[PDB]
Amino acid sequence: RKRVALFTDGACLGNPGPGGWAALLRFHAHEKLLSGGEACTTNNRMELKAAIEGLKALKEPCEVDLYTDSHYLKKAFTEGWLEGWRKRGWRTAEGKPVKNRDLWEALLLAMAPHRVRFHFVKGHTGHPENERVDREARRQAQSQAKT
Repeated sequence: RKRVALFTDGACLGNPGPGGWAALLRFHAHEKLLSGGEACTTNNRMELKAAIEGLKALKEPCEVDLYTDSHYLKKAFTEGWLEGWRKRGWRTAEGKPVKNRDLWEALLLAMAPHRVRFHFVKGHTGHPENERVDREARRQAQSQAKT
């Protein structure tokens, strides 16, 4: 292992809109921050695409501390929600195919090698490392196509 420190944030500017994410991998002694942005999307996908790319970029099964201000991620993981989607081939109990299921499995695949404890600290309750992500998420979202 070796305790990593995954800070995450995603920003979006419409519903849908252009958004960008960011993942910060606070290593033993050095950071590595990944940031992308899609043109038309949503907060939830941008907050989620953020958590997965963080994980993705770790070929070394480590203990992970993940962190997110995600309204949506905290929902899905704490309220029995996700365990259910899993079970039904990604289907709602009403009988429909859960929204954002491409990102949902994605994530699951990502966690795979590692042992991630999540940390739902409502945005900035976290460390200054919060600042970096936050800004780079915003930044990403602001430098796209407005289409």
